[PDB]
Amino acid sequence: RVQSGKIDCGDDAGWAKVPSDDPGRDNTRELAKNITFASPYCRPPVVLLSITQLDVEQSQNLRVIARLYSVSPSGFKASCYTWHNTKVYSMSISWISIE
Amino acid sequence: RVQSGKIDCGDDAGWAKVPSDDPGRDNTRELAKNITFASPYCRPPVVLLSITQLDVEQSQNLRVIARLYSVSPSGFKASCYTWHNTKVYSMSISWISIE
Amino acid sequence: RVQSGKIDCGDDAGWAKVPSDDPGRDNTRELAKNITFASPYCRPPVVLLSITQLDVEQSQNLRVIARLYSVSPSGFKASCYTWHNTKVYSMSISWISIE
Amino acid sequence: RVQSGKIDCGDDAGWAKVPSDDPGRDNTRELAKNITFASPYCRPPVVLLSITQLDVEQSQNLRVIARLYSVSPSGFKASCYTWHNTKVYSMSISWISIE
Amino acid sequence: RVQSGKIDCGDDAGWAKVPSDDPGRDNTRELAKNITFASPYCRPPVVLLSITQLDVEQSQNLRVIARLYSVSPSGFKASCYTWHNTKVYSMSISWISIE
Amino acid sequence: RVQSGKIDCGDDAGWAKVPSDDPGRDNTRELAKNITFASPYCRPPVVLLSITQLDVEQSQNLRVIARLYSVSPSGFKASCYTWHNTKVYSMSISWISIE
Ligand SMILES: CC(=O)N[C@@H]1[C@@H](O)[C@@H](O)[C@@H](CO)O[C@@H]1O
Ligand SMILES: CC(=O)N[C@@H]1[C@@H](O)[C@@H](O)[C@@H](CO)O[C@@H]1O
Ligand SMILES: CC(=O)N[C@@H]1[C@@H](O)[C@@H](O)[C@@H](CO)O[C@@H]1O
Ligand SMILES: CC(=O)N[C@@H]1[C@@H](O)[C@@H](O)[C@@H](CO)O[C@@H]1O
Ligand SMILES: CC(=O)N[C@@H]1[C@@H](O)[C@@H](O)[C@@H](CO)O[C@@H]1O
Ligand SMILES: CC(=O)N[C@@H]1[C@@H](O)[C@@H](O)[C@@H](CO)O[C@@H]1O
Ligand SMILES: *[C@@H]1O[C@H](CO)[C@@H](O)[C@H](O)[C@H]1NC(C)=O
Ligand SMILES: *[C@@H]1O[C@H](CO)[C@@H](O)[C@H](O)[C@H]1NC(C)=O
Ligand SMILES: *[C@@H]1O[C@H](CO)[C@@H](O)[C@H](O)[C@H]1NC(C)=O
Ligand SMILES: *[C@@H]1O[C@H](CO)[C@@H](O)[C@H](O)[C@H]1NC(C)=O
Ligand SMILES: *[C@@H]1O[C@H](CO)[C@@H](O)[C@H](O)[C@H]1NC(C)=O
Ligand SMILES: *[C@@H]1O[C@H](CO)[C@@H](O)[C@H](O)[C@H]1NC(C)=O
Ligand SMILES: [Zn+2]
Ligand SMILES: [Zn+2]
Ligand SMILES: [Zn+2]
Ligand SMILES: [Zn+2]
Ligand SMILES: [Zn+2]
Ligand SMILES: [Zn+2]
Repeated sequence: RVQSGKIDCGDDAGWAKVPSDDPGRDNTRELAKNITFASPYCRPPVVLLSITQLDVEQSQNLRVIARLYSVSPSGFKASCYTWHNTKVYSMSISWISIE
Repeated sequence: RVQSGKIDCGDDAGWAKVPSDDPGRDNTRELAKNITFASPYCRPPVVLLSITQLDVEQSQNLRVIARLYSVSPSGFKASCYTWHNTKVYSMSISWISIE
Repeated sequence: RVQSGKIDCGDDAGWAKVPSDDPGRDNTRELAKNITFASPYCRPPVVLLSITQLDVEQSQNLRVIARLYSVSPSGFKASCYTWHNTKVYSMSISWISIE
Repeated sequence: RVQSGKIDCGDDAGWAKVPSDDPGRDNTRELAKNITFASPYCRPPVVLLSITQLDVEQSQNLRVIARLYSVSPSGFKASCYTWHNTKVYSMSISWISIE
Repeated sequence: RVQSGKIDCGDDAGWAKVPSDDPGRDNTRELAKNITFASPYCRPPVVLLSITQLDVEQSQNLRVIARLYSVSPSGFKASCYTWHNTKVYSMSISWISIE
Repeated sequence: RVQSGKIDCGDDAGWAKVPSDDPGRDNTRELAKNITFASPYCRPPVVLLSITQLDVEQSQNLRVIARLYSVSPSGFKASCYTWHNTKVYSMSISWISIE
């Protein structure tokens, strides 16, 4: 069984600063969301993320990650992530889960 | 059952102007395609879109959406979508459908 | 049955020049990877690729393709691909395979 | 998708005489039932029948068939079947359908 | 997901007398077994029973039922059942469960 | 994936005597068939057998087994089996295989 949805991260003025896990990256920032499946699994499904909306400032490099932090039978944690001097005006992630 | 394919939207000189559904966005433009499954379903499958080709002008912001408008047992409507002064030289969407 | 993973292509200083399959594109370059499933299929699965990390130079156009070259019951060939004067500092592809 | 149920044919005093399709068999008799799935398929499912109740007269040979006549996406035709001088006091068929 | 196994009820000298649920039947007797799946489901699977071994006394009528009492995500209750003056020397039930 | 079919064992005058695997049973006889799937699996499917035709002599006890000897990705070995002084005029086994 298969479910899908979309996460809208919005403008990065709304994202949280987080510690960087890469010493070559600073000003690491993200919008993390815990998603609850509209039907829990008995064991974690496979999840794939896709970036289906981007609005990014041209005067600075494009730096984006769609992160999948963890997955459980009832949902998952994912984030829109950026760093350094990138400005993201909007980013959305589509996802699918397959049992 | 699982199907996949790719939609090539090409250069936005070929896209249609459409009414904007967001008053903060103007010059909204898209390449819409109705895809017919190579095997109809009995009820709509789950569809996920992925942007697997982008060629975008660096002097203006990157603004892209891969839209899924609707899905039926025999196919779906999807578009490459941009707005304002972005120039897209090519954009392609890969898709998968899962019954 | 469903498998997934991620391919990290890294900085394009590490990519290979390849012959261009499009006369309108030069300096065609890619990082190709042959992935071996953590469980072989009896006939090729359906595979979808998603670009889940991009770090690209703003002073030149964004030009990226996530290519799926071929798929077999035991794995597939995919690449991160760019051309002309684009500079990619990092690119990663997430994939899912469904029997 | 998987469905199941049971057909109770009861005492053969209630069965219909039918033409014999085997010249070595006479007094061919059956209880035929058309079953409608509690959820139609798009193409015929695979159906298996199992005889899960028998009450048969010991003074004559045991002669029973559980017949599957035909199967469609929305149901199937099955019968309890006997012949010659057998007496069946009750017979029930359990079935399963798998898409 | 699909599991199967077999229940051997043996000689009815080993079966339990049970109250009859049919006033037309007396001396109702059965061998009931609670089966635990070799892998629990999240919600009850569909189960089908099949009588795959019978050794029955010819001087009395053949009277047998393979009963499915109940089914849960982790197993099911089934019995070999007879009544009146039938003698069963052995009876075995094969089963399959499909999620 | 799901396949089914039927094995017709016919009159036991055609069955082979086999060594008995039970010292309490003599004159052990069977009709063994190796079935080849109309589509090989990559690993053995689950198989269930059902006795869907019986014609047995009333003057001797009913003694029948539907045996599943072994199963492989491309087929299985099954038999109609009887013993002692039982006479089987016809026996047929229906089967289903589920990947
Ligand atoms: C300190 C920091 O975040 N540095 C970043 C580096 O991580 C990389 O993204 C580069 C190319 O875009 O831009 C900056 O140098
Ligand atoms: C009117 C219009 O389309 N305005 C756009 C806005 O929607 C947003 O995309 C922004 C950042 O890229 O660029 C412009 O201001
Ligand atoms: C020769 C070559 O690669 N030319 C490229 C062309 O293929 C297209 O990518 C364009 C817009 O970004 O940029 C350059 O003109
Ligand atoms: C004419 C007729 O039905 N004949 C039947 C034959 O078909 C077979 O069932 C046999 C053994 O039970 O009993 C009778 O001879
Ligand atoms: C009281 C009782 O169990 N009566 C049984 C009846 O239920 C039915 O099985 C019949 C034919 O075999 O044999 C007997 O009459
Ligand atoms: C030696 C032999 O096969 N003996 C059989 C025994 O196995 C059992 O089937 C019994 C009741 O039907 O009938 C005979 O005694
Ligand atoms: C969100 O749920 C995930 C489980 O997938 C857990 O790892 C994470 O820490 C949770 N955080 C919050 C604040 O809900
Ligand atoms: C395309 O098909 C979709 C159904 O998925 C429908 O909603 C849409 O309006 C159709 N448009 C055209 C012109 O085919
Ligand atoms: C990688 O494996 C693929 C099969 O999917 C094959 O087409 C390709 O040429 C192989 N190349 C290398 C050097 O392994
Ligand atoms: C019952 O439905 C079946 C289709 O599976 C058809 O073949 C059969 O003749 C029907 N008969 C009656 C009277 O409904
Ligand atoms: C066996 O388990 C079933 C559940 O499927 C329950 O209904 C039944 O009463 C149990 N009985 C015993 C004694 O275990
Ligand atoms: C039939 O094939 C089975 C494999 O399922 C094997 O065990 C058996 O011995 C074979 N016998 C014959 C003579 O084909
Ligand atoms: Zn800097
Ligand atoms: Zn502007
Ligand atoms: Zn140039
Ligand atoms: Zn006769
Ligand atoms: Zn009596
Ligand atoms: Zn004897």
